[PDB]
Amino acid sequence: PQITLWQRPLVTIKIGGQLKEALLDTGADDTVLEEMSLPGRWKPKMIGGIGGFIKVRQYDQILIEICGHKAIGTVLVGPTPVNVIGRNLLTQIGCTLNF
Amino acid sequence: PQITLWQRPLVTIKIGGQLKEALLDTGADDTVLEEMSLPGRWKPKMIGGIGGFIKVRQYDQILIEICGHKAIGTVLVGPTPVNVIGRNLLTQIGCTLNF
Ligand SMILES: NCCOC(=O)Cc1cccc2ccccc12
Ligand SMILES: NCCOC(=O)Cc1cccc2ccccc12
Ligand SMILES: NCCOC(=O)Cc1cccc2ccccc12
Ligand SMILES: NCCOC(=O)Cc1cccc2ccccc12
Repeated sequence: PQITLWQRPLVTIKIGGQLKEALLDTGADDTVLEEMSLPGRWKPKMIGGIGGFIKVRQYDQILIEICGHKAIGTVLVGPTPVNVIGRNLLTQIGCTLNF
Repeated sequence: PQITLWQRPLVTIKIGGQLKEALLDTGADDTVLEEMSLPGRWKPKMIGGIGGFIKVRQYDQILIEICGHKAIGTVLVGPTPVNVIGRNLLTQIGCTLNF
């Protein structure tokens, strides 16, 4: 797709057998989502840094589907106030900024 | 240009007769930059909301040049820890997300 930015670029994502909504956020390095169960061995990760950090669970090699494009990569899971698709998974689906 | 997202999409911007570096941040609604002098009548604006707010000066109809594309729009100026080009000015230069 080609997505304009008049409004927030919210998309529905397929992940862990469930549907969530997430923001395509080029300003985010990583992908962070609300609590859910995913497969694999996870380890804690401290994220943020500007004003403090929050702890999330890092799950690697997770499969996601965005707008019907599949990708594999790291998903951070925990109390995020905002579900974001970050650059790590944007690259995987071949998403670029164009003007 | 077409910008991939392996790395942070930092660009040099021309604004207020000066050069700054800013991040193209589709996750940001507004454009927020470090202290500088701009023309016009400004009014204070509280931004953020998640954990608190910071106060910035809102300058409207400011001219900016990004990667050699010019645009006019609102620039928020103040103590931001991160210079970001938000969706308000991304739309102006015709920037889209593509995959
Ligand atoms: N556009 C990059 C900034 O966008 C984010 O950083 C998303 C996000 C991810 C994890 C925690 C957060 C907490 C507060 C506010 C945004 C947060
Ligand atoms: N007064 C505490 C507010 O401080 C924070 O909220 C830090 C923080 C922690 C995790 C993720 C973030 C994302 C964006 C911006 C700040 C973030
Ligand atoms: N990707 C959207 C989240 O990106 C931002 O929100 C940029 C930004 C703008 C103003 C103040 C901030 C304070 C802390 C952390 C990021 C901030
Ligand atoms: N403990 C205070 C940390 O709380 C904040 O830092 C709130 C805040 C204010 C302005 C801009 C933001 C942008 C992203 C994330 C939080 C932001």
